[PDB]
Amino acid sequence: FAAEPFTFYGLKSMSGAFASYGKFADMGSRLAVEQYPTLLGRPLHYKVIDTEGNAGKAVRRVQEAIAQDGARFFQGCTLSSSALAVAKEVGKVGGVFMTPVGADEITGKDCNASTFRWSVPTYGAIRETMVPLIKLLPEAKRWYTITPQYVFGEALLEGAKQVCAEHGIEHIGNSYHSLQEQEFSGYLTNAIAARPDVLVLLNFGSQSSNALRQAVNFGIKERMKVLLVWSAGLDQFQELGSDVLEGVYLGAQYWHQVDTPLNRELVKLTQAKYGINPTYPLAADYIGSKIILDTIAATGSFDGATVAKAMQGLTYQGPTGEESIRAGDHQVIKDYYLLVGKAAATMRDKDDLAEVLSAGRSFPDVSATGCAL
Ligand SMILES: [Cl-]
Repeated sequence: FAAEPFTFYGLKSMSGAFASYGKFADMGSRLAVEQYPTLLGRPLHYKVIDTEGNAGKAVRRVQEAIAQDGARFFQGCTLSSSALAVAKEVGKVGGVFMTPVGADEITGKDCNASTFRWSVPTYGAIRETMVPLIKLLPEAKRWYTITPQYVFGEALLEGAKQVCAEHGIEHIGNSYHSLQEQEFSGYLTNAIAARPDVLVLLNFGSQSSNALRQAVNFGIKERMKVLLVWSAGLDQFQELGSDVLEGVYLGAQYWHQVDTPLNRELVKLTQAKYGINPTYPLAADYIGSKIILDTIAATGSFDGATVAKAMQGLTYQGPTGEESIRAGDHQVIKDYYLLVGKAAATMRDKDDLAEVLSAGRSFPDVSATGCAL
């Protein structure tokens, strides 16, 4: 007679508009779980929960797993809305939830004892792109933003304005657009009229790809520099290709070419299991899942509250290098990157699409986050 299985739950947007993200995030968790055929002597099972990229669906599926199967350990979500909602449910039963989403609140006003987050949020993304770019481009004084009229976009814009004030450059204007907007010609001509030195795209996902592609086809790169603050890294770069990307400045959470102990391992793993290089969604869920399983293994405990406490202040090898979970706000302290798209001729392989120009840690003091644990 075998031991009772223990189940780890991946919350992934397997269907709907974010199916591609979910596919690779799921691949990431699966790689982590496969490294533990058993965990503390018990067979380790993985169960995917489809959030459908919808907060309501995420909550109901998590609630069912908690009630019916005694679920406690979760990793994933694509959307901040889903993660905020899920965080409350996991928090109520004293489980553990690690997420890659980017809303600042996850580790701020809405933090809880059960919830941890790997990605750098808007505060750091803005600072690790714009600040090093200002250093690279001392004569770039006039900065124009294009922003989705939505909470994540406004947070980025809020940050871009703080940086402009702090560093003596000029925010010369802004164009808002809806999350559904497919047409950017009008906002691009607004930018042209403003005569910027840098066009800053504060949109994200499919929309930023469409915006950037229109900007480039419009002739923008011949007139001014372009920065996409919040890019999806490799998988987005592959879709756009070097003709679009060449010379464009890009912010990202992860880059497969960075030489670190865990990244070397991860690249070998994805090459041997899927025949590809790791992308951001894959890497974020790989590490988020590995931290949880490693800490269960280290503590000898399946108790959520015990594992969560052990994760506070934990230092470990991660995809960006040596990373630590800050105890006070449950934020992973790690690099965010500024890259620039490469010219086709400088590429060594199909994935050699961008060059890292800067990497660094920008995080607020815990006392400024609103997180009170
Ligand atoms: Cl989601």
